[PDB]
Amino acid sequence: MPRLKVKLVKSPIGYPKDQKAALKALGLRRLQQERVLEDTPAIRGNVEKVAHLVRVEVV
RNA sequence: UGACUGGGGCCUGUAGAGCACUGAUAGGGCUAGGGGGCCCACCAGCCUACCAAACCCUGUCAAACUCCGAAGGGUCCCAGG
Repeated sequence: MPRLKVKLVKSPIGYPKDQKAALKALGLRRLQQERVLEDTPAIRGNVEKVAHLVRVEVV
């Protein structure tokens, strides 16, 4: 799977519980933090959900 | 095993729409009664740009109407986590 690279770039302060929890699923705690993740449809499913807080690249 | 997410299988009567049921409805057709002119009381008879059921056509309304009906949500299984 051509790996996904994600960066948290907006504060989740003010968004719903579940959205903050998807970030948690991903392992994104801090702002500007980047994580490299395999491209399974469950990984994608969550990143879909927090699309508006994250920029996404391919590796 | 968690929150959250992917793939499946059930359950549901809202948004929206509709008039088959319950009721409401504007106009026209068709047509019981009743009013009233022609008229005879021996009771019949003909007409009326009157009020008007039931029924049909056109046009619509409804938390306590529904022939119909999403997005979603609920739950169970397999996974990621």
